[PDB]
Amino acid sequence: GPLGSLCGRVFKVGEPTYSCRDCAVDPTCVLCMECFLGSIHRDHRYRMTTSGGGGFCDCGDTEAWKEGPYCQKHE
Ligand SMILES: [Zn+2]
Ligand SMILES: [Zn+2]
Ligand SMILES: [Zn+2]
Repeated sequence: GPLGSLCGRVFKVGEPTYSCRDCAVDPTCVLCMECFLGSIHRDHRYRMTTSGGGGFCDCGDTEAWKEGPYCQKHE
């Protein structure tokens, strides 16, 4: 997987991405669905944006999230 990423996911065409409006630096900070659903951000105000192809999951990037950087799979 991409060097420097804990999750490793690169988004498929049509695959949902999740940015937490309450915690993300900006809308480019995203989680894949499995990371999002196992994260504290599932209860926050969020944005589901479908990837057009490409981009990558930011799970475990402690600079991307004001709180809750690791989902349960990546704890
Ligand atoms: Zn992920
Ligand atoms: Zn994760
Ligand atoms: Zn959040």
